[PDB]
Amino acid sequence: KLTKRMRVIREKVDATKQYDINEAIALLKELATAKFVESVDVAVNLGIDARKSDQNVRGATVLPHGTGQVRYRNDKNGIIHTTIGKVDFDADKLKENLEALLVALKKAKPTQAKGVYIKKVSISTTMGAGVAVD
RNA sequence: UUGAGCCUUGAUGUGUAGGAUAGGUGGGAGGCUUUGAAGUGUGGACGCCAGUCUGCAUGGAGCCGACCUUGAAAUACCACC
Repeated sequence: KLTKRMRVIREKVDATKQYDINEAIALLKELATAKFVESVDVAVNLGIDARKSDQNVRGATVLPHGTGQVRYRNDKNGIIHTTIGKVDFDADKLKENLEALLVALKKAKPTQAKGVYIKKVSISTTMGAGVAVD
């Protein structure tokens, strides 16, 4: 299945560990080893029911460092995806992007949402491995 | 032993347009390749038997992304599932 590069992408990052917000921003430099400039996509598994139309989260947040206001909306399962800019942006720069997104999701808390909201926040680059933040 | 929760990993998913036994969504267009390649001998899993996956290796270093038909993009690539 996997090959020379794709194995090392999962060997560098410990899958069975949820890193801190100060750790995932700098570790993603090892994953991006492409010719071009990649971008970081954020996967947030919202604790909402996608089969209920009254709990849909829809909105847009302003990225302090651009890519650059982005738009987002969850799928028919519960996980919402949006980018927070390029990978060549500094680690502290992506720190500002990620925290502004997390507050934005909490600024659109559904009224009928019963349960813990996020329970897992994960980010990944274009050639990135599974990296979750606290 | 035999069931279930669950970690890692790996496969699975053809109304119909159709080169795809392509679920939604999604970031980006290079990955791939001599940390030993396309095609094939032959064997296994799966199988709605349509066509994917895949052990060894002669061989021996090439394959392929937006492009095109689609409501959707190409497990070339990854992430959440």
